Amino acid sequence: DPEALAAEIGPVKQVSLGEQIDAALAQQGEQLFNTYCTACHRLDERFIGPALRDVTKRRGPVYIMNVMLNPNGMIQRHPVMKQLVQEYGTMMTDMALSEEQARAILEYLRQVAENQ
Ligand code: HEC
Repeated sequence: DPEALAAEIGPVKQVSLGEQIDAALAQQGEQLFNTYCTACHRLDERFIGPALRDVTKRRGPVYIMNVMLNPNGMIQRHPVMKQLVQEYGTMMTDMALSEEQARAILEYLRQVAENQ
């Protein structure tokens, strides 16, 4: 169970989502994605790392939060991230992100999956 494994690696164990996307939180997330993530990721194609538009359809939220917050631990202990390092070659590394920043980015990722 890859989401169970992500929760065991940490740091995040659980997330709170409302019934709908919080649009202001998603906008904050967009800005933070530009700042932290666009250097290596696109929404609709591979780049330095994988395409992200549908990551919330493919992966659980605790996985996505812990890749952002603890990419080194995820690469060391989570089989999906380890396979992606074999595929992509370069590594995602610590960005000194806080949980609230990562939760905003996750909100943005939920939004772009809806935008299609
Ligand atoms: C280049 C230096 C990176 C930065 C900046 C960010 N990511 Fe990344 N990410 C990168 C690669 C090369 C990979 C594959 C694994 C590896 O380390 O080689 C990834 C992977 C992800 C994943 C997993 C995707 C999956 O299909 O499971 C996610 C969810 C992810 N990256 C998210 C993400 C976000 C939100 C970023 C900004 C906070 C971010 N990454 C930065 C390379 C790079």
